[PDB]
Amino acid sequence: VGQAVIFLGPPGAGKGTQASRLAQELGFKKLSTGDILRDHVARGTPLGERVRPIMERGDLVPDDLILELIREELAERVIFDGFPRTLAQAEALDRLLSETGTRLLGVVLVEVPEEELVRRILRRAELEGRSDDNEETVRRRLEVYREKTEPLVGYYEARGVLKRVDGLGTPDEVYARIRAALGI
Repeated sequence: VGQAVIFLGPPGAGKGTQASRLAQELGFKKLSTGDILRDHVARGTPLGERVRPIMERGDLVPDDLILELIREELAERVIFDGFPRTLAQAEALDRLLSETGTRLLGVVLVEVPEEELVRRILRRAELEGRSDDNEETVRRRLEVYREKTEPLVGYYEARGVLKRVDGLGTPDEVYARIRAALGI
């Protein structure tokens, strides 16, 4: 048996930091498909040498390899943050969880009013000296995020596993809501 949690949320909602905190506190392994592969290629592993050519040609790593890496990495307790990105990946992941006896505790969707997300992003940008974030670009990136994520929200809501959480408040307040939503 195992348990999994998936985190979804727009830039500026701080969902990654909450995933990292839930990971550290309850013993979940936070997976990063990108990190695992980079590590494999770095160390020149047999798997790394096989994927190197795909990466150099500018191709994307096939979903079957990403799901294979996740299977090689599943543990009793796992957190996904930044995956799935597509409906095909969501479907494949559900099959993998089912096959490995891993129960999906919930898909956390951190929700924040758009005006606050924009204020937050523009503030951090001003402070860090970034020049790529202006109101227009930020609102557009948020609209793209909404368009790409909506199919996943529908997929999980239909299965009764979506946990919408209020992301306004201190990190501690949002964290408490996530634990309550998950029941852990």
